[PDB]
Amino acid sequence: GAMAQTPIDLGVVNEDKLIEMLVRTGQIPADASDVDKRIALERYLEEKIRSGFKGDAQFGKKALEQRAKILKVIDKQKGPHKAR
Repeated sequence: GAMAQTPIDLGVVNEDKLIEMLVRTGQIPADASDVDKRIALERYLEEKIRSGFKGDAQFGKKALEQRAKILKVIDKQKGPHKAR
């Protein structure tokens, strides 16, 4: 009854299996050493507060750090309405 599951260790032990699961879920890039592991670990446990854990992290170095805004083409058109 355990084919393929998320590592449910619930604590410190989970850090081993997190080497796969974090990167797998897209939480942290494939280029992630134990230097980078902290970023995804702190984030992981804290975001789990929405499902039942706690926070106390409030840190996760900007991995994506991408742009987010659209302009110029923000406008409506005016085609037909009523001929006859």
